Amino acid sequence: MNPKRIRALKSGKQGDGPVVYWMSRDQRAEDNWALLFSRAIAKEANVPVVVVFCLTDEFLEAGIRQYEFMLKGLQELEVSLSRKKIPSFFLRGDPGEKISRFVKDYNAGTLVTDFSPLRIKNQWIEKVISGISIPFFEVDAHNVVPCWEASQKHEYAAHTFRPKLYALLPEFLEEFPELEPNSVTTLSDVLETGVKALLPERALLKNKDPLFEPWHFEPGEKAAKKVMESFIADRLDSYGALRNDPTKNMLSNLSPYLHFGQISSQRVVLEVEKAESNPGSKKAFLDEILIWKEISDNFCYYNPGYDGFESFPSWAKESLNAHRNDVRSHIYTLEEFEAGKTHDPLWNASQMELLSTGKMHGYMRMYWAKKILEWSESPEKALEIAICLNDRYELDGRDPNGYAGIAWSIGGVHDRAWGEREVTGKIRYMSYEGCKRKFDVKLYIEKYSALD
DNA sequence: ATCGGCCGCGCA
DNA sequence: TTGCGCGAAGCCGA
Ligand SMILES: Cc1cc2c(cc1C)N(C[C@H](O)[C@H](O)[C@H](O)COP(=O)(O)OP(=O)(O)OC[C@H]1O[C@@H](n3cnc4c(N)ncnc43)[C@H](O)[C@@H]1O)c1[nH]c(=O)[nH]c(=O)c1N2
Repeated sequence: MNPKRIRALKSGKQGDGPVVYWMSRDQRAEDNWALLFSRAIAKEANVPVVVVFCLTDEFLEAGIRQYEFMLKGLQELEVSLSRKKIPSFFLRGDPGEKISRFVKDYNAGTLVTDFSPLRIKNQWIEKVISGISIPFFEVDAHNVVPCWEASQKHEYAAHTFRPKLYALLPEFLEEFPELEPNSVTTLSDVLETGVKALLPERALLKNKDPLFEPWHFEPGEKAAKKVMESFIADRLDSYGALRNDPTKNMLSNLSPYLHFGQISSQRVVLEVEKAESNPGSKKAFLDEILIWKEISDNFCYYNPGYDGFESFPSWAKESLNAHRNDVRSHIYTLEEFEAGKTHDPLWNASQMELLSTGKMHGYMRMYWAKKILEWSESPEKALEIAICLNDRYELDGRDPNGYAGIAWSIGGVHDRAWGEREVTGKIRYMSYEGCKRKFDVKLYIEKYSALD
């Protein structure tokens, strides 16, 4: 392995027990530097390796959609892990408390976890550390270049980062060694329970039939690769030319998978790098899964207040501040955005996409978020509403990409200043009639007339 | 260090 | 739609 992928959280004396992978971000058996390094740590100690996963009360914040998607992936995983002689454990409760006392009851010798920049994982690590005595290691198994090596600071923009990332690629774009099995050694309750809790929340139509359409993305690792293979076969060729067209389905659709870690962007890059297509579409594509995915981890990592206004740049703040007192053309409540009840049938279209399919088109996520700012009573409330709805309804929600992209949208983060307007100040602008020139908006709107 | 280099709209 | 030069605007980094 490349040792720069490991960062020791806590130094201690190794016990003669198992090596415990605390799986959290990367829910896949294959192409997992964290599970691979736990195996290795467990090989040269003549100890087994085990995976432990903590199911927290964070599901009641979102929807059945994300909760099945994650719990069906887990159920596949369990078989995969088990076929490698790796037992996998499922703790119901609070990582800080639960993993600690688990490390206790099993006499773990070493503790490993994947990397994730979201505030709450630092809280749980920091509590975990304060209650164990064995080494605690962290591995970046989500980014091609570990987040702390691509950049030490907050990168102001894509092209300040892009050079630093691309110097390090020859060294970190490597092949994955295969998970060598162990030599020595209840999820269906958890599903049916958690579903009965979420059920009063489900998004129904005027009739009981649920809004959510689950047949657009199957969960799991096996699914995730048939999406990557199909992309490379079918859509990668035209990606750079038709990605901004919400009517052609040319996106890679891999983002529900990556969020849950059911597939490795490192594998995707390896596979794309070796595919033969339009160079500009590889170039377009690598830049999203390479520069924009990982600058998003950098954003949350180096700015703990990423889900708030303060993390904007001083020009964006100063600008939005001066237009706090402007007269909003319209003002809608959260409930009114949430139900696609604005004057903008194109905007209600996109929210209709988000509502029923669980994934809004990459281009329309920009428009949808800017109009939220334009038609709310304050930037803070606009952030508050874009965050809530992105996370409540998007299958890829609750993700660094999420905050890094609402922050681009509402706040200039990783962007520049444009001509000054009412309400929006100097934040980039998007218009109905700018979409008219780029794609058949009449056709998007027709797709989604599920407003009942 | 000094300066290039990151949507909307007219027009053909 | 389909591409281009132009516009408004701030700041990094070489
Ligand atoms: C308002 C708003 C809200 C969100 C987001 C953007 C905006 C403007 N994003 C980011 C982006 O819009 C999203 O990754 C794509 O819609 C994912 O669809 P595909 O995987 O099909 O992208 P596509 O195949 O075109 O891109 C490939 C990959 O590049 C990365 N990427 C693309 N666009 C990016 C962006 N703008 N920022 C960061 N990484 C990017 C992702 O890893 C994506 O899987 C996001 N993404 C996400 O997964 N979860 C979320 O909750 C949000 N939230």
